[PDB]
Amino acid sequence: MLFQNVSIAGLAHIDAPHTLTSKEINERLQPTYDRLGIKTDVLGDVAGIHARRLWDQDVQASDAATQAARKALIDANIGIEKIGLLINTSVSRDYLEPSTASIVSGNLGVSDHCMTFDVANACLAFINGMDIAARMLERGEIDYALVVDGETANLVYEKTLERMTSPDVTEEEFRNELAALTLGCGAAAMVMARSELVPDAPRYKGGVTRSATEWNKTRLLLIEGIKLAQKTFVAAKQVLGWAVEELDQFVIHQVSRPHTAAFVKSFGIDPAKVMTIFGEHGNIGPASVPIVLSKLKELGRLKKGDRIALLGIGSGLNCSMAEVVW
Amino acid sequence: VPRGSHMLFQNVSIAGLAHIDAPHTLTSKEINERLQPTYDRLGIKTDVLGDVAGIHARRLWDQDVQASDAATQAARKALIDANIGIEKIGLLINTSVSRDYLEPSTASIVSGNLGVSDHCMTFDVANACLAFINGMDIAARMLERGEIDYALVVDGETANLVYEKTLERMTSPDVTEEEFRNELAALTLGCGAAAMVMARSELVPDAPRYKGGVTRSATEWNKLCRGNLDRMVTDTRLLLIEGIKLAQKTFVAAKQVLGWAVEELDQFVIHQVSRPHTAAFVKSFGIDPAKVMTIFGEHGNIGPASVPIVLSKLKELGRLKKGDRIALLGIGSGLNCSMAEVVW
Repeated sequence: MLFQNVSIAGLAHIDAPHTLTSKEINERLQPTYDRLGIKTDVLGDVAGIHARRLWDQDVQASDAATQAARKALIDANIGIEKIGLLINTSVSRDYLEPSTASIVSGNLGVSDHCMTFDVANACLAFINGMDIAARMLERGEIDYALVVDGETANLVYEKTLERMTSPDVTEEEFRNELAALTLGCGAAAMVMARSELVPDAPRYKGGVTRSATEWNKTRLLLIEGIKLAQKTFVAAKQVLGWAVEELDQFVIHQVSRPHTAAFVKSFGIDPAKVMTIFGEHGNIGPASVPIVLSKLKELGRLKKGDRIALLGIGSGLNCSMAEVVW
Repeated sequence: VPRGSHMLFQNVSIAGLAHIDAPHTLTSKEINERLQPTYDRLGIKTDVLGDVAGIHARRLWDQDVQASDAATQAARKALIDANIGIEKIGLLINTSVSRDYLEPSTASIVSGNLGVSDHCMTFDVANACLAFINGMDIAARMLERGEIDYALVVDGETANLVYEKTLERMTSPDVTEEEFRNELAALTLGCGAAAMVMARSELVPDAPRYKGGVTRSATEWNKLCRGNLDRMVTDTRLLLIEGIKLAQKTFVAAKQVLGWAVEELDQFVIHQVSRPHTAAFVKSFGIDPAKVMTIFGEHGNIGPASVPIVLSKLKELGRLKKGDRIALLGIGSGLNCSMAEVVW
């Protein structure tokens, strides 16, 4: 039942150019801190986010996704004319209509045969996009697919910071405004291909999903997320043949340091097998997983035969887990 | 001579289908009364809604109805039509242009409302007016492989906000001719919802079969129609011209892979942008207008829900017979054109 002929031909990520440190955020919030007596560095000391990146002004999700896509095409050594499917998986989107994917595709110059659309599913959508493309590849509908994802948070910082520093601002809800201050900009793209076209490329096996949509209505997210992941890992054991000790890397979405630690603790996972970029980049939504995988690749951390788990707990709640064999 | 499948879907069926008509009628007559001072200032003497676009009314929800609410209503009805419980659903895809939130997915909200099981996979697909077909295709690939038994594809569209804000903008004493023309097509949209239960054919032997189909694109035209929650700007002239061109390419592909010849199809379920756009389309391809049901005159353009709403209305009217070959066709902002077949 697992995918037999689906590979990863190319992968890339883009780090956004402007740094906004939590120290800087705090300095701006200090007056509002002194009111309401906050006296605690939630971002730096609790969430463990010390910085995030922002794009230049007027960079759209499509722009960021396009930048990542160009780099992933180079990584795959293929021209855009080969791409038969382009899926955009980002939370950030240019418009409701048309798809952000169509705009990225127009920027790249895809052929008139190229099928495009957006998939949206909180921080899990890139994994969903990979599965969707894998099924088309497997059936022989296309030879190469792009899965792209650009996230923008400039506007959310501008508005939230502006809001939080107003004289009328009250606390109880304000504490929830801090959550948006864990988001970061970044982009990633992956070229997937039929395996007979790219021997020796990493193989995508597919995965499993379990949901708890009864919770679609942060402290709560943590516990219920781990409960859900436990269900999903049980499923993974059966369809993927997973055993924690047998996996070489866990590439996981990152909400915060506490959430990641609780996860590692719960599954008895070796923390050395869990790369994290949240400290410097914050939460890049559904782009997080492929950005981390790309960083692992560029750092030479991945060796032929490594078993790599891709996973996340997303708003929904949903939990998806998938395997790549490098 | 042994031949392949052309990669069309095998053993994928439509177990159930439903639509919801939104409750409140807004007539083009009332809209024109509101716009009359602006028409007069701009020298507009023709009824550009009723006579040119060909829309006489559209339906709206209440202000507090979200896309997920409308989608949920359609889904409950589709389950009844398929005579199955929500526990049988292994995939739920939401395909609407309208969206509750950036996150989580509208699909997750509908799923929570319906009470899907913990095995249910859910996500949104967005692709302007073609997304319902994309969702059917995505579900079909899983059903054909036997990964799931049943899937829901759901779509609720809410145009209340775009009507409210567009009418305000278009009645400004200062609105320009250019912006009035830019936003006019928003007054051809309508509210409504649809849902479809798809299934492995072995579970529903007598149900209609879904074959899938073909897509062609012209993404250099991605700027032609841009829409958000409260505004849609549309180059109607170029949509028509470039749309027809794209559809001609797609029809060539349809002939190749679906073996289509227009006279051999029994029904064409065509997404509608406007009466003249549809007339040009039908004329361009020599389609028999009697094989084209339209609801645009009284419901307007319901985006990606349009095709399944019209299919549901056809089923309910008793217009569809066993063996009927039904073409599902649309040109969506992108630009994209998709053509697919259902055998009743």
